Amino acid sequence: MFENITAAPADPILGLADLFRADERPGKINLGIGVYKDETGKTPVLTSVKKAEQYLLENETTKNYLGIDGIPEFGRCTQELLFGKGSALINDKRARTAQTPGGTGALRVAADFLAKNTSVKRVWVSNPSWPNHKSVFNSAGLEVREYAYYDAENHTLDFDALINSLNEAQAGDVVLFHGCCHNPTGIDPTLEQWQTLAQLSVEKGWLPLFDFAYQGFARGLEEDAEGLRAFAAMHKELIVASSYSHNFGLYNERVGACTLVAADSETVDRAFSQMKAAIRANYSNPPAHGASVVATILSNDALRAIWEQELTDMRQRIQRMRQLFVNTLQEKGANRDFSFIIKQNGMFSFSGLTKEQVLRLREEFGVYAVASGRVNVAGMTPDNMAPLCEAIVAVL
Amino acid sequence: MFENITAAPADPILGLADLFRADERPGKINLGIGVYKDETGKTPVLTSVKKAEQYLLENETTKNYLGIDGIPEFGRCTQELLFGKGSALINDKRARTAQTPGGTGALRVAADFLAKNTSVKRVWVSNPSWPNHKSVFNSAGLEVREYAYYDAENHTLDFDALINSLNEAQAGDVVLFHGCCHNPTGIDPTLEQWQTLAQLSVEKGWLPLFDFAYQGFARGLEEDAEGLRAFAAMHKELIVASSYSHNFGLYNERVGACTLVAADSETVDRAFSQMKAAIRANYSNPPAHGASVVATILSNDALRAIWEQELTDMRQRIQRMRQLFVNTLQEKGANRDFSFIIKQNGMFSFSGLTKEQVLRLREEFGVYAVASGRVNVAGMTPDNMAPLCEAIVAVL
Ligand SMILES: Cc1ncc(COP(=O)(O)O)c(CN)c1O
Ligand SMILES: Cc1ncc(COP(=O)(O)O)c(CN)c1O
Ligand SMILES: O=C(O)CCC(=O)C(=O)O
Ligand SMILES: O=C(O)CCC(=O)C(=O)O
Repeated sequence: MFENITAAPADPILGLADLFRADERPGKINLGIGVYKDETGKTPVLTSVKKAEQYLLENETTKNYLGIDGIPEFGRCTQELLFGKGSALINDKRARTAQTPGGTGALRVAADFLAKNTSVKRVWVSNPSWPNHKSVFNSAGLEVREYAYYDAENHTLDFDALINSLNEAQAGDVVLFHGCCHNPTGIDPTLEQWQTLAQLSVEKGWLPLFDFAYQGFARGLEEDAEGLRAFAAMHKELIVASSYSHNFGLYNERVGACTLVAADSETVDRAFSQMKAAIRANYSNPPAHGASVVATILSNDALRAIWEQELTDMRQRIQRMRQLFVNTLQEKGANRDFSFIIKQNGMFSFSGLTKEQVLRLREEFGVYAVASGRVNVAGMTPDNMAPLCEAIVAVL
Repeated sequence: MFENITAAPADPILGLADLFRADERPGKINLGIGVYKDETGKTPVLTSVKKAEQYLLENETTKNYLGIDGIPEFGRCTQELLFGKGSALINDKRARTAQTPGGTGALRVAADFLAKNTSVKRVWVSNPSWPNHKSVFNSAGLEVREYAYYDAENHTLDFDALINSLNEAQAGDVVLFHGCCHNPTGIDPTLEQWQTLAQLSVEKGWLPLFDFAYQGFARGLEEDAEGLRAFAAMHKELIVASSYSHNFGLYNERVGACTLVAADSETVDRAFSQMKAAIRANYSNPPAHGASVVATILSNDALRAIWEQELTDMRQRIQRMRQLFVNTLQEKGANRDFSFIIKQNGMFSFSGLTKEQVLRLREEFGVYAVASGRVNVAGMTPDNMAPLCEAIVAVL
């Protein structure tokens, strides 16, 4: 049966890792990683996470199954984190959260729910987006279309081409919005633009799906949800899929959630049971550890405190490196204005380099970036900053 | 879009739980659970698990992502656990394991890989079987067909009708075999019968898919795999989906594996990359905690030692209760021979009770069973043994 199964293409993001590890050159740099990396070059376990993991070690009495929607205050706490604490959505009981294996697992869970319980046939995702988006939606048997977004010339969001491609895009189509720290461009709508997209979204009849994977990495935990919150103000129905893998350093524990808001209570409950049904045939019920650690930190004011500073330090380290990258570049001879690097959010940026410049940097130097020119600013440390910039300058 | 979404039916297994919790009667009993329960009535955390969870608390330096296939020695260790240590399958490098979110996550992962990379259109499952089987295969777009298995008259495996229904069942159809502790009947093929099914399996051209959820709960960790191992002797290709949820008491950490054995190395590698691709669009990579605990136990001869005794105790507790349930029944005045309860394995048995006897038990008494008459023997304690049997005897 398996005789004539063909190989499957290497993942754009994942496969570069092997190439790196395995190239075993000297002062080599990996900017193709999708993970935060501190000044030393490692991805530690947040102190507050470690603290919550001792608390659970001492206090857990059973490892019995969670419900299909997981841990209730994990639920609550992400609802308030997304929609703010006094949200009508929460008071009116219009949203329901299911604990999922990561943000990817929430995307997929949203995908089978829509694919089997609704008339959606198509999901619009930006050009560019995170590659694994086309795949979770195609594996559910949904057509993924692309709207415009980024300007390769001006290094920006060109809103005009974005809104124009989102014309027609028929009523009852799913439009996917990255809520902040757009992977890969790091370019995000302004609060005027989000408001426009919200207004246009109810006029046109689209179903928005926020992919929220980096809350807290742009300008702060509440400011990063203004977007989601402008849309939630004007819609009846909405779907949010978030991941605690970046802001909690909880990557391999698979933590995320798929929130459903519906027009009213009765409906979010009718619709969430069919969401439960999808989970029940996908992985049955969610992994407890990481979401226990996430709910213990967010509910204890001391641990939440520490965590917020840990998030804050991660956010400012990345802001430090965006600044120092355009400066160290300007200094070493950079031929081009790279100041757009500072306008952008979260960990990633399109450096504005050619597929052939990117291979120049891998083959001749140690610099490893994704062939799209995406560089992860988290991998730059004040230590590798000068060699790296010298390599980028040598290929410009 | 969600306005006119319909309710989704209550799960056969899960929905009874609520009915119980919420009935708030006195000395009520719940045998409709699907989790082990010790003498006191609770589902503890195995000591060896807890020991391994401290070890990781101290030693984990990062929570960075796992590969898509998860932890290598988690992989290796389940390969030797399934196929024994000197297996040719292992030595020839014909098997590949991917760490999944539970046994259900391995079933579903098998289902999408087969559905999208193969010619399978159909998976044969026993009558009866675990209800969530029809659904993980149906959610991947596969036809599930049922073969015969159990004799309601004689409380056994009638092999003749099982083999006759598995006739025709076209070449390249997937057949699902429960490796031991057949849920719900507890009836399992003898090693002469497994050898028959193995022989007939290569004559006919079926693709066997073993669901292995309870290894070690029948007669012992290797004896429970002779079956799988007789089929693995004679096949080129085979798929095993196993779960560490019952034998490690690691239910809510989602621990399980999807092993793929192909005719040779190169094909298991070609095929496994498409299995990796299946995962990569489902939940992206697996939850580290529970399978770190299972790799650390199984690799440390001291902790593995303790763990094996803990499994042995759970096994003998269940064997104790099967004996004492038919005894206490004979003594309390049981009108019927229930000796067959002792022939069966692992936590479940069909008590041989009517839907209307099972509702007498719930409505009148505190006894809660699944409407199929499935009772979970782990839910019986020497303490509730007499009131329970008194109720069963009252409805006989
Ligand atoms: C835009 C986007 N959406 C979802 C995810 C998934 O997150 P997770 O690893 O938590 O599944 C990522 C992470 N890579 C992402 O970048
Ligand atoms: C036959 C069978 N297969 C799979 C499973 C599921 O295992 P898990 O809970 O690890 O998904 C069970 C028990 N739930 C089962 O009885
Ligand atoms: O490594 C992973 O599993 C996903 C990370 C990623 O694709 C990214 O952040 O770009
Ligand atoms: O997967 C679960 O949560 C329950 C499994 C079960 O009820 C059973 O095996 O009978």
